Parts: sequence; structure tokens; C-alpha cells
Amino acid sequence: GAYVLDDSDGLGREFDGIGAVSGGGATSRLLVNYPEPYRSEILDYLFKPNFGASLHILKVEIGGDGQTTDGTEPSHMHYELDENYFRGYEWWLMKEAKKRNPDIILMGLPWSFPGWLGKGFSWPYVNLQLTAYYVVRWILGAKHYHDLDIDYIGIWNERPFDANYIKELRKMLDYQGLQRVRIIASDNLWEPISSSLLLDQELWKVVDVIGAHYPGTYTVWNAKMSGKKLWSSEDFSTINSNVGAGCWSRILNQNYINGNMTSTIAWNLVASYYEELPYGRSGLMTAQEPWSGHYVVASPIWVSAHTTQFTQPGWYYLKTVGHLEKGGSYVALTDGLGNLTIIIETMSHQHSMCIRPYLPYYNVSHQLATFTLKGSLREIQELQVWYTKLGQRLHFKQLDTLWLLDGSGSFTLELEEDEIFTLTTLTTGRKGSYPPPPSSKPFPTNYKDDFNVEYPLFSEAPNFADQTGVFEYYMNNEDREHRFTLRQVLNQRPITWAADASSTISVIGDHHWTNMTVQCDVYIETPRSGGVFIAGRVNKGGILIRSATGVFFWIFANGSYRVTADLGGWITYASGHADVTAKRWYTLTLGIKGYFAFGMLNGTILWKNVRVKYPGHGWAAIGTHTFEFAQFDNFRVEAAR
Ligand SMILES: *[C@@H]1O[C@H](CO)[C@@H](O[C@@H]2O[C@H](CO)[C@@H](O)[C@H](O)[C@H]2NC(C)=O)[C@H](O)[C@H]1NC(C)=O
Ligand SMILES: *[C@@H]1O[C@H](CO)[C@@H](O[C@@H]2O[C@H](CO)[C@@H](O)[C@H](O)[C@H]2NC(C)=O)[C@H](O)[C@H]1NC(C)=O
Ligand SMILES: *[C@@H]1O[C@H](CO)[C@@H](O[C@@H]2O[C@H](CO)[C@@H](O)[C@H](O)[C@H]2NC(C)=O)[C@H](O)[C@H]1NC(C)=O
Ligand SMILES: *[C@@H]1O[C@H](CO)[C@@H](O)[C@H](O)[C@H]1NC(C)=O
Ligand SMILES: OC[C@@H]1[C@H](O)[C@H](O)[C@]2(O)CC[C@H]1N2
Ligand SMILES: [Ca+2]
Ligand code: NI
Repeated sequence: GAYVLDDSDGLGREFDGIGAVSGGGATSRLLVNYPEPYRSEILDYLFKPNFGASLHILKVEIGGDGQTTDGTEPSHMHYELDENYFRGYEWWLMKEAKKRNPDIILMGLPWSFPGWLGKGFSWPYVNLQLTAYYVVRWILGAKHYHDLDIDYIGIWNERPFDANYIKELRKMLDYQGLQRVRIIASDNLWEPISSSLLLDQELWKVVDVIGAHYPGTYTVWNAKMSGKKLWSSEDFSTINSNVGAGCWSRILNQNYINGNMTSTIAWNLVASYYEELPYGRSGLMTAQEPWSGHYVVASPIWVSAHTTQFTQPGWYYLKTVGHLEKGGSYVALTDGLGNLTIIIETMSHQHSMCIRPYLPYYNVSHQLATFTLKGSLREIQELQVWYTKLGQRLHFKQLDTLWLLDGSGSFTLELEEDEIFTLTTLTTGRKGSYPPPPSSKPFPTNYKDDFNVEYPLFSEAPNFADQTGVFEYYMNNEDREHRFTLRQVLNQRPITWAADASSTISVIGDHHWTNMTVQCDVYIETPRSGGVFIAGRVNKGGILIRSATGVFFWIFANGSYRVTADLGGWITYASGHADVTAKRWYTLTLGIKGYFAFGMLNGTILWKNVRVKYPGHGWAAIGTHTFEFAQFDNFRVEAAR
């Protein structure tokens, strides 16, 4: 009926901000080679204040060289004694975010770890000081090399925590003058972290925020008792159609209302990874075509704006928030300066499903909502109105100001299903607009890269999406013909988050490709036991990279070759001997058309008219037999979709 909004009995919890995740894993991979101005425009839609999603929080993966959902991300310490703070693209992304929003909040969190941290075990808690040292060096490097202040450091994404590790991490941060860095734990479920904090005063002292993943808007009693800030430190992960916007809309309000969570952070920030990788197009917007410049400002961007443009971290929720009589919810916030923001959502069940969890049916129907401003809100003769209707549709439209000048501090509105209203004293709102970007286009059907770049802007050549191992631009000054190559740089299995393959692999191109010729120069660095491959029709990647089938053309340093149907090498198409050794360059060609494949070694047929599965489709790929050094040069692909 009537809903009272008031602050005379005090405020709710402090609001900590809305954010998104770049990482877990390689979700921003394809953003870095967007041409200008589109790349800058994408970033404006994400981070520019009073424009698009206007995000308050950016959380990034701390790469550990393992597969972490849509690819690998490179570590700052590939090996013991190795330190490099310029690999990958999270440094670049954090700086671009800070340029747009100097007050953006920065978080880092590991998914995988370089294998050498485990000292012979796939376990990061073998040497607590060593793992803490590794993580803290990332934070120091962020400051020393990029002028980035990391505000929050997590533990181990969706993996066990170790209470002694968390304490050592606090001790190490303090030892390095990083008292201001806060710890969030444990980026998994509410338990066991929540009860651990009630039982261990020392643990309680060093954990600042309980961060839980996909809580379905609820928390648990132990977490409320702790007194700690509670965050949905990872949510969303739903395709960014209108359904995902509805999911984002509902949980943004109800994570606080139902579970006292004062921050929600969406996985992921932007869908800049091939769509047929796991969880495709599950970013706040889509930018997965750097070759064309095409991107899509999806509905979740404007759902975000309904909160972010009219709140800031440090505002406070009112005590008077809740659900509507006939479905939906409302929150309200103030900044203690006379501003008020009211956010109303009526997302229907059929149109707001997240992937995790699935809610049983709830009803939503037309209703009239009356709001009355009591307490300090009593003045406020006017409020600005921003409106979105999902599903068709209209996004983030500014409507006529509502006037409360009748002395009652009261208004009403006709709500229907799947709407968002933001009513605010703030006058800074804006629906940012750039002109439309180029039309969508498939990955180029002829594509080449000679890797000849002496000072690359990023550590890896464009469009190559590593799915196990790490491939990087490599300069060999002791050579003239292959001075600039692409090298696989892992020499041992990471402490894995995913089930990384036993072979390294980087995929590129158009997943719909069915007939293709792939060519590449390859160089095997390990004598006798080394091996490399080129492939096509590679059908799976990311978390499922172990499952990948296709056509794989292997050569080995013992003078042999293999043609397999699977990355694991269990299914043989052909095999035989080849004039192949380590430490010399060979040019591999693989042609796949219809039912048949052929392979050439240095332009001479090695095997031909070999029967392969068909129909079949997938990316092109390169890689190495195990975690071993190898180089690649003069990559070429021609394909038909
Ligand atoms: C966390 O939020 C819950 C609600 O989601 C608060 O719970 C009680 O909620 C009912 C109705 O939902 C109110 O009538 C009670 O007054 C609330 N309890 C109290 C003590 O006020 C709960 O208070 C919140 N916990 C915090 C802020 O620590
Ligand atoms: C609403 O918010 C704005 C921005 O936070 C407030 O205006 C600022 O007020 C502070 C002092 O309170 C000044 O130092 C800033 O220069 C102001 N900035 C802008 C952009 O105006 C405003 O006071 C708040 N209250 C109301 C009723 O608007
Ligand atoms: C990929 O290659 C196969 C084999 O050449 C193509 O299939 C043939 O297409 C022709 C003309 O379209 C037909 O007359 C044949 O009967 C097809 N054969 C088979 C076995 O399908 C296929 O169309 C090609 N696809 C692309 C996208 O180029
Ligand atoms: C939802 O509520 C309305 C109003 O009470 C009712 O008419 C309608 O049948 C309900 N729908 C479901 C699926 O419960
Ligand atoms: O929905 C998938 C999500 C994504 O893959 C993130 O990497 C993760 O941390 C791991 C699973 C979940 N959260
Ligand atoms: Ca080269
Ligand atoms: Ni497919």
C-alpha cells in the first residue's frame, strides 16, 4: 500500500559500490586490440562517470598462468626469480579505469598460481610466506610501475582458504607498508569463513570483508553476527540479453534487502572473449570483434547505471527498504548531504533468471506504489526520474521531474512488470551516447601474423587466446630469420584452478570455420622428447579445453608425427616417421576440407587423404606437447565458414 521512507531512527548499512570482474579467465582478451575510437568508447561505457555503467569497483584476476574459464592469464612471476609487471592486460585495464574514475576501487584475486610456488605440489599453502610474497609483490608492482593502489586482496577464488595463510598475508602486507590494503575472504561460500571469524578473534581482526559468490540474494546468520561488511563478491554470469539485465536488476536491489550485502560484483566486466568459449556473452556488455570494431552496449550497462550514476561508495542505505506488495523491491540511499536515491525493480521470474541459483516461481503483477518521505527527507520538493522497460524495450530514459510540493512528502506511480525507476535528488544523470560502431563481421577468412613487433603494447600477439600454457612475443637477437616469434613460456604445470590440458594450446579465429588451411613455422626447444602441433576444427576451450576434438598435426623431436582427433591424443587418424629434430625451424601446413585432411612438412606432403570426422567445425590452434618451450612464426590461416 503505502511505503514509508525515513531516516529519523537512523540509517542502514553503508553502501560499498557496484563493480565487475575482468578475469577468471581472459574475459578481456579481445578488448585490447580494438582500434580507436571504439576501444576508448567501450571503456567510457564501463567507467566514465555519469555516462554508462559508471562502475564503482573494478576487480581483476591476478594471473597465475593456469586456465581460469575462458583462457589463461599471464603471471608476474612465471619462474622463480622472474619478475615482470607488464604482462597481460589487467594493468592496462586498471589504468584506463583510473583515468576515467580516479575514485574507482581496485581489487585483485588469484585463480591459479605458477607451479613453482607449490615446490612439487599443486597446492599454494605448502609455503605460506612464499605465496604471500608472490601476492604482495603483485600489489607492490601495481604501485611502483603503474601508480595503482590496490584496495582489496582476496585469497583463492572459489577454493579453500587457509587461516594461517590469511594471517601471514596480513603480516606480509604490513611488513611492506601496505596497511591500507584490505583483505576479503574467502570468495567462495558463506562457510567455512563466516563461522571461522566467530571462533578465531585473530582471524576476525585481519579479515575486513566477507565475500561470497552467487549467494542467491541471501546470507547466513554467522555472517550477520560477525559485524563484517558482506559482499556478493561475484554474481551475474548470465547472458547479457534482456534476461541477464533482469537478473542484474533484481539482485542489485535484493542482495542488500534479503542478504545485507552492500556490494555486488558481476562476472564479467565485458564479453571480450570468443562466444563459443564457456559462458559466452556473460559480460555487462559485448566487445568480441576487435577486427571489425563492432561492440554492443547491452542492457546490463543501463541496468547498472540505474544504481551507479545515483549512488557512490560511502552513501548509506536507509532502514526502510523492502519488497513490494505484488512483486519487486525497492532500496533507498542518502549521502548525508540532503540527497536521496530510490531504486525500484519489478523483474518478473520468467525474465530475470540468473544461472546460479535458479529461483522457484514468484509472482509479479501490476500495482500502485505510494511512497512517503519522513525524517530528514521531509523537504525535497522535486525528484528526477529515470526509467527502463526490459523486453522491444526502452533503456535509461529520463522522464519529467516529479514534484512533492503538495506538503505531504508523498507521491505514487503505476508500476508494471519488468521495470526500473530511479528517483533521485541528484541532477548529474546522463545516458551517454557515441555514434553506432561498425556492423558485426566474422573473423577474417584470410589472416596472418608474422609476430614482427619490436616493442609490443601487450605481451601477446592479438586474437591468440591461450587455453593452456602462455604464449608471448619473443625476441631472439642471436637469429635474423626468426628474430620476432611467438613463444610458449611455461615449463611446468601451474597450480591449476581448472583441469588444464596436458598440452599447451592457443586458439584463434572463427569457431564456425569448417574448411581451413593452417600454416605456421614451429621450433621445438627440448631435444629428443619435445613436440608441437598445429590444429583446426578445435571445438571446445576454456574450462572444457581438455575435451577439445578437431584435427591435430603433431611432430616430435624423436623423428615422428601423429595426426589425432583429440587434444589428448587418444584417437589416431594417422602416424608415422618424419625428418624432424629439435632446435630447427619447420613449416607445418594442415589442410582440412570435408571428410579429408592433409599435412605438409616444409611444403612437401607428409600425409594426405586421411579420413577425419565430418561435419566438424572449430578454431585454428597452435601448441606444444607438454609444458615446454617452443616457438612459432609466420602464422597463416585461410578458412571457409
Ligand atoms: C540484515 O537484513 C535483515 C533483513 O534482510 C535484517 O532483518 C530483520 O528484518 C526484518 C524484516 O526483514 C525486520 O523487521 C527486523 O527489524 C530486522 N532485524 C533487526 C534487528 O532490525 C537485519 O537486521 C539485518 N542485519 C544487520 C543489518 O546486521
Ligand atoms: C547532493 O550531492 C552533491 C554532490 O555530492 C552535493 O554537492 C556538492 O556539495 C559539496 C559539499 O556538500 C561541495 O563541496 C561540492 O562542490 C558539491 N558538488 C556538486 C557537483 O554540486 C549536494 O550538496 C548534495 N545535496 C543536494 C541537496 O543536492
Ligand atoms: C567444406 O568442404 C565440403 C567438402 O568439399 C563441402 O561440401 C560439399 O559442397 C559441395 C558444393 O556446396 C557439394 O556439391 C558436395 O556434395 C559437398 N560435400 C560434402 C561431403 O558435404 C562444404 O560445403 C564446405 N563448406 C564450406 C563452408 O566451405
Ligand atoms: C499472480 O497474482 C494475480 C493477482 O492475485 C493472480 O490473478 C494470478 O493468477 C497470479 N499468478 C500466478 C501464476 O500465481
Ligand atoms: O559462472 C562461472 C563463474 C566464472 O567462471 C568465474 O571464473 C568463477 O570464479 C568460477 C565459476 C564462476 N565464478
Ligand atoms: Ca617473425
Ligand atoms: Ni560448436
